[PDB]
Amino acid sequence: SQIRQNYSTEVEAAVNRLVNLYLRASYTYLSLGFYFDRDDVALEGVCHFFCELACEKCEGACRLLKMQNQRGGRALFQDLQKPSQDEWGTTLDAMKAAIVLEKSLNQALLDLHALGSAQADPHLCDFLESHFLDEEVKLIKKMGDHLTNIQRLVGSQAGLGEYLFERLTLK
Amino acid sequence: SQIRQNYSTEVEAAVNRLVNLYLRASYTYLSLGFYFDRDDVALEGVCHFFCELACEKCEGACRLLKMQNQRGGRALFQDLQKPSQDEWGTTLDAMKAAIVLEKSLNQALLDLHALGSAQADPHLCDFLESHFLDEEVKLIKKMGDHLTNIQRLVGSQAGLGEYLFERLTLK
Amino acid sequence: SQIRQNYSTEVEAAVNRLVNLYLRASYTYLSLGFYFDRDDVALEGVCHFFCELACEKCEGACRLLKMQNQRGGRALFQDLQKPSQDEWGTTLDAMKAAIVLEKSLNQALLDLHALGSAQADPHLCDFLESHFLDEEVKLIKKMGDHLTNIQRLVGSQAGLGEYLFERLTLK
Amino acid sequence: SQIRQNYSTEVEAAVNRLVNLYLRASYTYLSLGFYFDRDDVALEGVCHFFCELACEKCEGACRLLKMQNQRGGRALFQDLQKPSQDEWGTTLDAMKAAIVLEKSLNQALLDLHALGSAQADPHLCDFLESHFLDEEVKLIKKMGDHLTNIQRLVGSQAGLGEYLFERLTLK
Ligand SMILES: [Au+]
Ligand SMILES: [Au+]
Ligand SMILES: [Au+]
Ligand SMILES: [Au+]
Ligand SMILES: [Au+]
Ligand SMILES: [Au+]
Ligand SMILES: [Au+]
Ligand SMILES: [Au+]
Ligand SMILES: [Au+]
Ligand SMILES: [Au+]
Ligand SMILES: [Au+]
Ligand SMILES: [Au+]
Ligand SMILES: [Au+]
Ligand SMILES: [Au+]
Ligand SMILES: [Au+]
Ligand SMILES: [Au+]
Ligand SMILES: [Au+]
Ligand SMILES: [Au+]
Ligand SMILES: [Au+]
Ligand SMILES: [Au+]
Ligand SMILES: [Au+]
Ligand SMILES: [Au+]
Ligand SMILES: [Au+]
Ligand SMILES: [Au+]
Ligand SMILES: [Au+]
Ligand SMILES: [Au+]
Ligand SMILES: [Au+]
Ligand SMILES: [Au+]
Ligand SMILES: [Au+]
Ligand SMILES: [Au+]
Ligand SMILES: [Au+]
Ligand SMILES: [Au+]
Ligand SMILES: [Au+]
Ligand SMILES: [Au+]
Ligand SMILES: [Au+]
Ligand SMILES: [Au+]
Ligand SMILES: [Au+]
Ligand SMILES: [Au+]
Ligand SMILES: [Au+]
Ligand SMILES: [Au+]
Ligand SMILES: [Au+]
Ligand SMILES: [Au+]
Ligand SMILES: [Au+]
Ligand SMILES: [Au+]
Ligand SMILES: [Au+]
Ligand SMILES: [Au+]
Ligand SMILES: [Au+]
Ligand SMILES: [Au+]
Ligand SMILES: [Cl-]
Ligand SMILES: [Cl-]
Ligand SMILES: [Cl-]
Ligand SMILES: [Cl-]
Ligand code: NA
Ligand code: NA
Ligand code: NA
Ligand code: NA
Repeated sequence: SQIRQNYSTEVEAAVNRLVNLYLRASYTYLSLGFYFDRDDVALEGVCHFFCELACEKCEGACRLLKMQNQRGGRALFQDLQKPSQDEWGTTLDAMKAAIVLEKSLNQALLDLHALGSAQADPHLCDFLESHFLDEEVKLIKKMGDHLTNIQRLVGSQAGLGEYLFERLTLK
Repeated sequence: SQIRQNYSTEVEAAVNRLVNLYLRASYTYLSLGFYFDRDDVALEGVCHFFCELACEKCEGACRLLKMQNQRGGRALFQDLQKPSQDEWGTTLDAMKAAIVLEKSLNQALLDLHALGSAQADPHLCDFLESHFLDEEVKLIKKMGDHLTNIQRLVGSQAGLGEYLFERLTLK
Repeated sequence: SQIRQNYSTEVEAAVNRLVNLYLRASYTYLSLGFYFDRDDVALEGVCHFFCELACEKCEGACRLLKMQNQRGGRALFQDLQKPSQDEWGTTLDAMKAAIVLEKSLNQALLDLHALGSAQADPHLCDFLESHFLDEEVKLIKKMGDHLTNIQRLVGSQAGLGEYLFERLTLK
Repeated sequence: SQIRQNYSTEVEAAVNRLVNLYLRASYTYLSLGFYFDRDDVALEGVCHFFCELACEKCEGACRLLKMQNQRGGRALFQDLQKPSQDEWGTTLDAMKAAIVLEKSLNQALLDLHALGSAQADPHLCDFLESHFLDEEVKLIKKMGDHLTNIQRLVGSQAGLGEYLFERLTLK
């Protein structure tokens, strides 16, 4: 490569894996969003929340690909694994699955920082800081806030709570 | 002092103590507001209500300091005691703590009027009338209204009531 | 905590201490600002400079608290120590006290970076970079510039110099 | 009188005396303002400051007269004594004379509150609160601030200080 400078093969491979995780997360959120659009589930605000996350994870993948090319790395695409469930249960079940997924992305980001730090690659570290580390923390906080409100609303009338959360928080 | 006129040392000291109470109230409301921002509490409207009160109590302290200087008194700052709790329980527990705090400020204001009246200091009495006595009564009425609505919403489904109050009153 | 990830108890405690330092700095600047509003000191531009810094340090504390909650840490408030003086002397004395205070905050920020680096916490390091390290350097440079101009203006006519600095720099 | 109610002859007389003090203060400020317009004094900002105060004291007299008529009292005008000096010395001498005059008005206002309180006349007390007590405190604070700045500027070059104060504060 004519442009590549201070860009380890280890970072290049890790960036390709992270693209694959972001795209699988996008696909998962696509599945979650259509599940909540089913006529027998019918929680529009839950569909909107997950379809917006599908878009944000795709954007994360696009950003990582653009950065791979800017550094002289080579994008390599793998199979995208189907999402872990076909049916996602309650809003609560789905928001718990989403926070597990987000913590796994966050761990992949922290693991890529550790690799970039070991490889002395400050451009990579700046890239993760600028577009990923804070966005992921902000999203996990919001999902935690959602899980607390959903859990509060379960009590004894679970249908009522699920309706009210969708109507008054996911508006 | 070249400007001081009809301004008792007793009033001067009482004004400094009242600044300390308003600043401690501001600090308490800061603590209450961040408690309701915790991911395991997550009541945004409750956070907004208390952070707005932190701002209003700071404004009260600033007004008292400005008046101290206008009369030729000397501002003296003491330690600000940490708030009375680290964790504030339910919205109900927190609004009860806030109305106790407000009644204690109101009593300090009435005590300062009594001192100003005994010292024949009509400028002080006009100052309290203009910026404090009515604002405190209006705030305590609002907190009473809130406590009545929260209490009505407890019934048997406490989580549901706490969510609905935050969503539909503290909007 | 449902959200906490890669957030050391050591960082959590250090963040709470830093909130306490920012709030004590805010309180110090409140004291400095009202001292310069005294009828026997009467330097309006000096009052405005310090009251603006009281606001900026409070903002620093609020930002640190918001970040504590975003990471799943728990805000813990301590007593706020009264400022180090009741009377602050000349503009020069006050700007020297302010630069000592600012260097002590800056050292606390650098100490928190060192802890975050030792704990491999890149989100913390990004947070300090984004809202604190450059703001503190920019402020200390401005205070140095002020101290140089004040020192130049002392010569033999100290009252004249103090008036002119307040009128023509702190405008 | 068809309208008079709860309006003591003692208050009525005190209001007429206070009109006479406000008008004499207006006349004094007229004298001060023209002195600073003399070609051999020539401090335009000092002239503007005192002529504005002549206008404000006249407004005070007009307000007291309007209130006398609203209560069914009878305005009685006396001779207006010429001002205490023909020549007013330095800006410092003049601002010292102005703060003495203002403290004497303020004492007359406090004395009228004491009389109104003894006569159980809450309308009078509200009138003084609304238009006089705070305005007088705010003015005496400003004059104190001015005296501090003038005193700072004397040092060894009194002409230079007097010029700079007029140019940069009384702008
Ligand atoms: Au959807
Ligand atoms: Au949707
Ligand atoms: Au969709
Ligand atoms: Au996409
Ligand atoms: Au996309
Ligand atoms: Au994409
Ligand atoms: Au794309
Ligand atoms: Au890194
Ligand atoms: Au790095
Ligand atoms: Au969520
Ligand atoms: Au959610
Ligand atoms: Au949401
Ligand atoms: Au808040
Ligand atoms: Au809030
Ligand atoms: Au807040
Ligand atoms: Au404040
Ligand atoms: Au404030
Ligand atoms: Au304040
Ligand atoms: Au303030
Ligand atoms: Au009173
Ligand atoms: Au009074
Ligand atoms: Au309330
Ligand atoms: Au409330
Ligand atoms: Au409310
Ligand atoms: Au100030
Ligand atoms: Au100021
Ligand atoms: Au201020
Ligand atoms: Au603040
Ligand atoms: Au603030
Ligand atoms: Au703050
Ligand atoms: Au704040
Ligand atoms: Au760091
Ligand atoms: Au770090
Ligand atoms: Au400075
Ligand atoms: Au400065
Ligand atoms: Au400046
Ligand atoms: Au004039
Ligand atoms: Au004039
Ligand atoms: Au004039
Ligand atoms: Au007039
Ligand atoms: Au007039
Ligand atoms: Au008049
Ligand atoms: Au008139
Ligand atoms: Au009165
Ligand atoms: Au009265
Ligand atoms: Au003045
Ligand atoms: Au003056
Ligand atoms: Au002035
Ligand atoms: Cl599979
Ligand atoms: Cl304590
Ligand atoms: Cl101490
Ligand atoms: Cl005479
Ligand atoms: Na290199
Ligand atoms: Na008096
Ligand atoms: Na971790
Ligand atoms: Na009567």
